[PDB]
Amino acid sequence: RIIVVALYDYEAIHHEDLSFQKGDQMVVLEESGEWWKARSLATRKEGYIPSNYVARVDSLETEEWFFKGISRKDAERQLLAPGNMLGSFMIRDSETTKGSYSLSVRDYDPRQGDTVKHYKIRFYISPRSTFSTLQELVDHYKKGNDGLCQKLSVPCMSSKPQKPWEKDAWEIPRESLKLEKKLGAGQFGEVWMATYNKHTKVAVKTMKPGSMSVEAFLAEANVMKTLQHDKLVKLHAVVTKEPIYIITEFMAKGSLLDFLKSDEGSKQPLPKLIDFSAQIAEGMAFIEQRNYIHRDLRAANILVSASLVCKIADFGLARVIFPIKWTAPEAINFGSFTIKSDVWSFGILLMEIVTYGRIPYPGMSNPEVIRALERGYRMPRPENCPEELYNIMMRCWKNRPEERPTFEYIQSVLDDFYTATESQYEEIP
Ligand SMILES: Nc1ncnc2c1c(-c1ccc(Oc3ccccc3)cc1)cn2C1CCCC1
Ligand SMILES: [Ca+2]
Ligand SMILES: [Cl-]
Repeated sequence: RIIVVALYDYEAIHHEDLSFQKGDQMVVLEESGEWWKARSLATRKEGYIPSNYVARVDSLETEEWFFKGISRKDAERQLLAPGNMLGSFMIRDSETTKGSYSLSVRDYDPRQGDTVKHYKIRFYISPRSTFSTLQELVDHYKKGNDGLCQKLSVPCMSSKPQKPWEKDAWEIPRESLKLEKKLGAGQFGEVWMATYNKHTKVAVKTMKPGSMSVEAFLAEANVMKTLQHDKLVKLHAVVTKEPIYIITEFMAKGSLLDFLKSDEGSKQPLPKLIDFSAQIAEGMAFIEQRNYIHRDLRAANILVSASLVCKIADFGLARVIFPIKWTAPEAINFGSFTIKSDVWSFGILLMEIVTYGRIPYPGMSNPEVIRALERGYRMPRPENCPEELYNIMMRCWKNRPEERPTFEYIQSVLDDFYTATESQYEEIP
């Protein structure tokens, strides 16, 4: 008899899903993936619930201060999100010491500003203070800082998870959609803000009938679908009849390119710009890990969420279909696209980010650029760009692909650009 508990409020919007409130307990009847069958103890109704909107009762995930599967760097982004304060904290699974936990606390450093420190847990952080529940631990450091950089305020502001997409609805009939606003148009099709079945806001990329084979595309989209990561735009659905529509999560702030050239983007200081590029390299290290290739990495193909999360779009799309200024020389001269020619692209994108969306090689024609690279010319370091950031770009732009670093390596550098390794975690007497 498995009882679970609602972590958030949820309105049913389908045929057989249940409505419930934060606090409602439910009897799990079946665990079918993203949707589970359950019985609400509040309504006595049997139906479907999003499996990620609940956890087992008295389990750690029930706890406001607890965050499952969150990385040191993402923990750090969540505690620096609006609505937090000094002392804002959380406890999460540790990445390095697997099966163990860590505490992350919001701080103000004299030199650095608002930061987030991290401590390990073994339960104790320190010998002079042992506890038997993490809840025990938490209240102690809420009651004055027995060592820490700050005393524990209130738990981290939590996001509400995305609704899982309707069950068995990878292929949808065109009729389920209303394409309400054209967001972008181009050579290959359009992008629209849309609504699915009157309940869900989505984006749709409408593809113009092309090369093409629908059966060859649909085979690629199945692959695209399996590439699931916080830093890739999520594919929800596809309309299989020409013209093909691709349905994805909507991204409130549109493209990174358009966002950087906006007023809100102009206010973004360098460390945030870097954070962006680190988010992207994370997404790219994933793609690299899956032995996939992007083939069109640039700011136009990064999307931005309302809460400034950067997401990779159009991955592997180009295989199925003139940005030579983002294109590695071996991709231009021989059509040899690899994860390494993506690295090259990432370099240009990095320069794009730091110059708030400015066009690469400003005032240079595509041919002018190609000849320039042949002489070994590269874009010069802009004003606001730190030397070490510029060095990463130069490494991305090695003539030899194999001398270009990995995204895994790039991610690890970008991620900790302002933190010395020894300073990633804290020491406590
Ligand atoms: N999902 C989106 N949300 C908001 N704006 C979007 C998108 C998307 C989007 C939607 C679907 C899509 O389709 C794929 C996603 C991943 C992999 C392959 C195709 C790609 C981009 C584009 N834009 C454009 C509009 C003009 C500038 C930015
Ligand atoms: Ca420096
Ligand atoms: Cl019951």
